[PDB]
Amino acid sequence: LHKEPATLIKAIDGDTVKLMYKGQPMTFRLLLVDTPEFNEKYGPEASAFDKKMVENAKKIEVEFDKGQRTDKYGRGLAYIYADGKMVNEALVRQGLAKVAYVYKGNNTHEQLLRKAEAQAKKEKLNIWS
Ligand SMILES: Cc1cn([C@H]2C[C@H](OP(=O)(O)O)[C@@H](COP(=O)(O)O)O2)c(=O)[nH]c1=O
Ligand SMILES: [Ca+2]
Repeated sequence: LHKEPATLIKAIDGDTVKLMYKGQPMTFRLLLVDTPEFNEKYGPEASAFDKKMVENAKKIEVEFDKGQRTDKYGRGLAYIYADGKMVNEALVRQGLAKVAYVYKGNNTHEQLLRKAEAQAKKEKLNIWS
């Protein structure tokens, strides 16, 4: 899999972000994770955490998996990196997201993320507290 450029347009919530990709605005939904909706517990913390990480980043990159690149809502599905660091991973590592929505064909970083959830759970962080 390959990292590709993108630039931030707007942080939306814990697991969606508006990016410019190939010069077009699109909403991205983070692969393999589920954050709490803003209305729910840790939702604002998730949103704040995604927001901070993407807005502070000099460099954003989009990494598509091997499967579907767009969902049924027209959202791009990807791994999103902020200065070389995966946002999908960081959210899980901090207990702000669960590993989730694991579909066959779009699951390359499954085990990497499941290692991060185990650590966050060990540590009883946020959702796991
Ligand atoms: C992460 C991801 C979500 N989805 C869809 C399934 C869910 O459908 P439903 O809307 O019918 O529940 C929805 C969950 O995303 P959200 O957590 O943003 O709502 O997005 C995919 O289709 N593929 C994916 O890889
Ligand atoms: Ca969600």
